[PDB]
Amino acid sequence: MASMIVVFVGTAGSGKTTLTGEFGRYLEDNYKVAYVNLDTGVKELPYEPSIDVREFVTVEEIMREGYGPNGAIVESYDRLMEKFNEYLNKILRLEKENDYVLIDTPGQMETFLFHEFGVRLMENLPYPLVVYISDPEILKKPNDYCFVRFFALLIDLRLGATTIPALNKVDLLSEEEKERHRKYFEDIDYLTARLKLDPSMQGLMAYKMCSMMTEVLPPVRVLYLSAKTREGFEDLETLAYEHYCT
Amino acid sequence: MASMIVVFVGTAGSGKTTLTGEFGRYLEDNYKVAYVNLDTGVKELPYEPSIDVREFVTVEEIMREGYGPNGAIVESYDRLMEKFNEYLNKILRLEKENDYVLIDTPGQMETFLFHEFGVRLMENLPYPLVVYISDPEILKKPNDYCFVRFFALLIDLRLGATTIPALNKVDLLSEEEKERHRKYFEDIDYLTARLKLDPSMQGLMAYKMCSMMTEVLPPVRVLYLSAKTREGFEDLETLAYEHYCT
Ligand SMILES: Nc1nc2c(ncn2[C@@H]2O[C@H](COP(=O)(O)OP(=O)(O)O)[C@@H](O)[C@H]2O)c(=O)[nH]1
Ligand SMILES: Nc1nc2c(ncn2[C@@H]2O[C@H](COP(=O)(O)OP(=O)(O)O)[C@@H](O)[C@H]2O)c(=O)[nH]1
Ligand SMILES: [Mg+2]
Ligand SMILES: [Mg+2]
Repeated sequence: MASMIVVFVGTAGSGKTTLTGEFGRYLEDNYKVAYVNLDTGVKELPYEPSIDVREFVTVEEIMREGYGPNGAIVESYDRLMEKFNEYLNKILRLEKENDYVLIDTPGQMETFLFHEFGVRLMENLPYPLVVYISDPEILKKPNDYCFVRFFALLIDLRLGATTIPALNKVDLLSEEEKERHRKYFEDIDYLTARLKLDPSMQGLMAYKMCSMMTEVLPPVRVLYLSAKTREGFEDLETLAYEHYCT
Repeated sequence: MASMIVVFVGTAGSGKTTLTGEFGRYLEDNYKVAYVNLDTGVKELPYEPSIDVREFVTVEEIMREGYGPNGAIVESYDRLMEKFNEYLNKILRLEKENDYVLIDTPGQMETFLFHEFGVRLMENLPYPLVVYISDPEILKKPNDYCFVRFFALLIDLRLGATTIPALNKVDLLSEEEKERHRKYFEDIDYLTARLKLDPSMQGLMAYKMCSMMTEVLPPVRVLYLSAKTREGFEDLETLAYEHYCT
């Protein structure tokens, strides 16, 4: 009815499948929800998918053809393209009968960013919203913050869909960490400022870069989520609905 | 002696291992050369590596512990971190006894961009040069060009190493294709110009972005290489040496 699509994008250990699971249940209180799994090499799902590409191809079976692991992943998404139109249509249909279609993407994001299947699928859905989750562990140095927010800018460019930067597993944060990440993230002044202290080509090649005063809506609002405590779920829901309007 | 390190970074089908192989042989005419393989899930190497992390861990063996393919790749680079110092030192030593250390990276670049092993290793080598190869197939639309050159900008930010944008397998190009890619790439005027024709949020969110007039050395020189004809090898060699100076 409301027909929103939310695509979770992240690398290994970001926890996006658990998030897709739990954020669904959260939504299943006030909304009809659909689950789509595009990962051909995930062992188990904590939700019940209306679409599961493992039903057509899996990485493990393909490897049992003599493919290397890197080669079976790529080859698994080559075979999916034979069922491109089907899935696009499976998805478009689901989107007509639901408030939310949650799309769980390949564990290796480059399989989604670089392969025809993921790229073309995206191109052909109406205004999908993308949520890019990062493992807060990566957030050790000041450049790490600029990168996260640049990567989300690309995903946007590559998939042509608004992309929301998010940290997940924030329940594991000491709260000092919690303190530290927000500062760099929300206080654009703080971040840029700090980037000068680096006397290095990367402290120097990395400062002119966080040009917030650029683009349009230069700065993006970073969500902090937790599958575990349902932190930030209402923000995301508010962000979905609001993207659906604008 | 000259001690240069060249790190090949690219996704599946970009051909970087074949490139690392052949560009070595090309160098093995006028130089001493070392090969380092950081990919724990590659089936076979066309070169003789002085360092091979498959000798310590492989993705396939790890999966035979009940790990999913996505989970065995990540777990393979977690175990490598136990031998971090060793490899750093293996590498630093090789770099002292050779003109060139060629570093062949994990087939999935995010394993290199997001995992501690790849990120920390990079941080700890002297001014390595990174070569980001893309499959020219991805080069279908005008935004595809901006993205390639943005991704290389990140790799730079993430790894803190100068990153050279390259197309590979250019021998497969019809020459019309060859015509088309260079125009978008080298003629900065052409590219930006074209990006306006898009009346879309992505033709609109994708134009203010290719800000060449920004950064420092805003525009980067894109190499066109071929393992097959040795196209562009002299450019790269010229680019290595020149990065070694500057
Ligand atoms: N503490 C905590 N753990 C989480 C959270 N989200 C996921 N996890 C755990 O992280 C691990 C990886 O999650 P998963 O969603 O399967 O990873 P994915 O491959 O990115 O989809 C699982 O053991 C989850 O239980 C979270 O918000 N908080
Ligand atoms: N025509 C052509 N084929 C190439 C070139 N480089 C690699 N290949 C082929 O592309 C395939 C994948 O190459 P490989 O280096 O193993 O892929 P990688 O996983 O990115 O390292 C192999 O069959 C190579 O023979 C090239 O420059 N030209
Ligand atoms: Mg998963
Ligand atoms: Mg390879």
